[PDB]
Formats: sequence, C-alpha cells, structure tokens
Amino acid sequence: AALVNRTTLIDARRSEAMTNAALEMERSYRQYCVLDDPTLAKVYQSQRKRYSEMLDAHAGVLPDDKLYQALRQDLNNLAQLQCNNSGPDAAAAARLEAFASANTEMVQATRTVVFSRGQQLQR
Repeated sequence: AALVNRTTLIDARRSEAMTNAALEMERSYRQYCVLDDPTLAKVYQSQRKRYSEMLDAHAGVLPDDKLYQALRQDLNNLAQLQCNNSGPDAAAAARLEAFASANTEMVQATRTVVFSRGQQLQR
C-alpha cells in the first residue's frame, strides 16, 4: 500500500507536470507569435525541453511504446516557431493540435495504468 501509493503519486504527478509543460509550450508558442516577442523563443524551448525530459523519465510506465513514439515525433517537429498574422501559422497550429491530443492520450493511458495498480487486492 505504501509502495503502491508512492508510485501512484509520483507517476500521477508526472502526468500532470507533462500537461502543464504542454500547456506552457502552446502558451509560449502563441504569445511569441501574437506579441512578436523574441525573448519568448528561449522560454518556449525551455518548456519543450522540460516536456521532453519528463517524457523520457516517464518511459516504462506504459506497457508499450506507441504513445511515446507519437509524442516524440510531435516534439521532433515542434522546434521552430512559425507565425502568420499574429498567431501560429496553419501548419504550426495543426502540429500543436496533434501534440496536445497525443499528450492527452498519454496522460489518460498513464492514469489508467497507475490507478489500476492493486485493484484486485482485498480492500
């Protein structure tokens, strides 16, 4: 119980931190385009790196790698900040949408696994 609760808390918290970093990525990406603020380029990259490091630390929580591979593919294609008419350009907006969806799928798969730990045991 003490062991399952520690791994549950840590893995649940990591999934939440990944959502937070994904939110901050999109926020920085959009604000870079809206405000044309060159100082946000390094802020965005710091959040993308933060997300990537979490994703690597999260490897092994899931029983297969498909959801990781989708997110790694999206991260690999999210390096540049590309804007059109004071927002992300069309292709960038689509990349952000696919990345947010891949993150959601990974988070929900994580929470499914984590919260099923110990589920068969006497209550």
